[PDB]
Amino acid sequence: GLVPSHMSTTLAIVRLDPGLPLPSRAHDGDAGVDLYSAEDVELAPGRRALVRTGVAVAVPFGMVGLVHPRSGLATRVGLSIVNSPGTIDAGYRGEIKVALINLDPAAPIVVHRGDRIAQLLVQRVELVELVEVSSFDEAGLASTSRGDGGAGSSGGHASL
Amino acid sequence: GLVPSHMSTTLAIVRLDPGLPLPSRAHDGDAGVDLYSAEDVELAPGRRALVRTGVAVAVPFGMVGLVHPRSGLATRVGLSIVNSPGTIDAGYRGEIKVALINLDPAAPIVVHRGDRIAQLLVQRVELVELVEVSSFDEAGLASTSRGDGGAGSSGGHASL
Amino acid sequence: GLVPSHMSTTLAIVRLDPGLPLPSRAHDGDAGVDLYSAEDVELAPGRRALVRTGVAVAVPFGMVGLVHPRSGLATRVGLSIVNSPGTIDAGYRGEIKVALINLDPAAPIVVHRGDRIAQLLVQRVELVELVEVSSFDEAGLASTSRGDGGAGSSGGHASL
Ligand SMILES: O=c1ccn([C@H]2C[C@H](O)[C@@H](COP(=O)(O)NP(=O)(O)OP(=O)(O)O)O2)c(=O)[nH]1
Ligand SMILES: O=c1ccn([C@H]2C[C@H](O)[C@@H](COP(=O)(O)NP(=O)(O)OP(=O)(O)O)O2)c(=O)[nH]1
Ligand SMILES: O=c1ccn([C@H]2C[C@H](O)[C@@H](COP(=O)(O)NP(=O)(O)OP(=O)(O)O)O2)c(=O)[nH]1
Ligand SMILES: [Mg+2]
Ligand SMILES: [Mg+2]
Ligand SMILES: [Mg+2]
Repeated sequence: GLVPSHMSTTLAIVRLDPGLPLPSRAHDGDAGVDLYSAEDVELAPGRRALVRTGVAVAVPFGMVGLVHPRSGLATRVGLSIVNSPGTIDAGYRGEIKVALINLDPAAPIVVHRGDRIAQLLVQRVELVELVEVSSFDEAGLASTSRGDGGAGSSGGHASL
Repeated sequence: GLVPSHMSTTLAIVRLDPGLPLPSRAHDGDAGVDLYSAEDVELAPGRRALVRTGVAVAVPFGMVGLVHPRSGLATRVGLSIVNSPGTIDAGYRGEIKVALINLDPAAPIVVHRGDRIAQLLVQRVELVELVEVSSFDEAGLASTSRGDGGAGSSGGHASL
Repeated sequence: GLVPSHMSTTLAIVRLDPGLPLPSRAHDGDAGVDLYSAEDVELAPGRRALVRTGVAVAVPFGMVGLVHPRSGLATRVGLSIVNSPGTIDAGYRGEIKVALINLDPAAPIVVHRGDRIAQLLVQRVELVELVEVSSFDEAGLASTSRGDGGAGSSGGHASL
């Protein structure tokens, strides 16, 4: 019960499905807590599903919850998340749902209730105030090394 | 006009396409502002497109802009973003472009100019200074619970 | 050698493959350092591979490493990362591996050893303490504008 971690943050969670464990970090230091599937789902190759996790959270104002795929499933069976990283807003009070998708070309993926199918990170976010300018120069911003370079401008692959 | 939010950050934006609304948060607290498509795009199943948003921003030095898919489109029509999360560097002064892709196997996705097709988050990032070491032990780092465990090492699915 | 950047963070790195350059930022201010492939890989359409980068890092406790696709490859050849954003935990001391996938329907992607195939960001993360509540109301949280709205509730596309 002693906070060693004084400024570590408290995430209210409702287990909409009390049958599932509370999400937890696999190892100390891990960035996310793993989310369970509340249901059994089979995804044929290329199919997607919106899977309930059985939890609702209250991400603090000034923060964001981020739903990330797990790496093992991604490589072993081609499981991904369509909208990755899923963006859980501070005001959301609904059930977190995971948009799983099977990116394997031939093997279906079976998800069982109680499987760990994603991980939830919480991070700060900047709640930005847009300042519309006619040009960056007019806003007095110094030019930058990057400039308008994008889309592979730095090279690093034959196709770029 | 009164800043209630004293340390909230200001994002210079140029509407390269003045016909589109400024990106905005759907709800108070939302992590991102939605980006519009400046153009009409149809994506057949499996096709991708680099779609202009009509905006350029100046992400502050020490921050990153992150282009995330919207969840509704992801589930309803299989819209995703190839390079999600798109990484907008602080020095970039070009147009934000969104690499949309249709991950549905059969139904095309029609995007109209003025549709909200992604969301932009701004977060701090650590501008890391690499310190090359011959080993972590030699750097005097304590071993960790995780160690070299990865790629599903904690289990949580039959395939792992 | 003078720190202009006083509070900028130090990332221990082991070049497991000393033949590859240390990851670097393409431009000042860039959010990530580019990761190299340590190996030659060809991905037929729809195939994925777990590619070694030749590096191990020690992400600081209270932080996360994030493996993001590069935008140029994503658009030019449909390269993506299955588990994007890859989540490198602070305790991980193994090799960073990148789950590349070819989302192009017809053209294979050839990766050569020494190509820059992803970028690594480091960010703070909140190591959340879950507080289970029976309801948010019972936790005394004010209702929110968003409520349980999700999954396209704000509209912005014909399909929503
Ligand atoms: O979704 C995105 C991602 C990047 N961008 C722009 C801004 C970013 O600063 C720039 C480079 O992004 P990446 O580093 O992710 N791509 P890549 O490494 O291919 O390009 P470069 O070689 O220019 O760094 O491309 C977009 O417009 N949309
Ligand atoms: O892109 C990635 C993602 C993860 N990793 C390594 C470092 C990370 O700490 C570790 C576990 O990542 P995930 O938690 O995302 N995967 P999973 O939950 O399957 O593995 P584990 O059960 O070990 O947590 O795998 C990579 O090398 N590359
Ligand atoms: O992976 C996700 C992403 C979002 N969500 C919920 C919480 C988030 O606050 C809400 C809206 O997320 P998006 O803004 O990414 N989606 P979209 O813009 O389609 O919905 P809305 O129009 O409600 O903002 O949907 C999930 O349950 N899982
Ligand atoms: Mg894990
Ligand atoms: Mg939204
Ligand atoms: Mg780059």
